[PDB]
Amino acid sequence: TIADMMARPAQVCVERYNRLLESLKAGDINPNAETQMARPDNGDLEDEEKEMLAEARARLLNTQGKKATR
RNA sequence: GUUCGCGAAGUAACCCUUCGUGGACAUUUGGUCAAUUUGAAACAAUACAGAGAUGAUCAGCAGUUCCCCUGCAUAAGGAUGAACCGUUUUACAAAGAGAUUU
Ligand SMILES: [Mg+2]
Ligand SMILES: [Mg+2]
Repeated sequence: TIADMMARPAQVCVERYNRLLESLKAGDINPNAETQMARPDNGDLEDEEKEMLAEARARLLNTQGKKATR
């Protein structure tokens, strides 16, 4: 409700509230992973990520049906 | 062929026959169409695939069409019945700038 009143995402609101009132281990599941910052990648790529971008370009390419391709 | 006569001949006698002869009755069917190849139904078999919006598998309702089929149909089916998916240029003008000619 508060984040709706401020037109800001709620995770930003919670962390900034913690910063106002102030003045993770390994092997845990992070529930807040979608709201958190991304991880940039190692220089070459992983193999599964090469496969992912290949099939992603292949699925973003096609704009036809079965009848039209035939 | 029937019927009403009108004459001759046979027996006649008023009938019954052969024969000629005038009238009456009855009066135009059928084809749009000829009997095996050359004037027009079509499917089915061998071969290939194995159904639209899909990443995959499907329910469908429509629409437009000089395509229709099954159906008693103005119902409903036929893969949502199917074809639909391509090719794409001019009602062409205004202001400014740079070179050629007068
Ligand atoms: Mg249809
Ligand atoms: Mg139908």
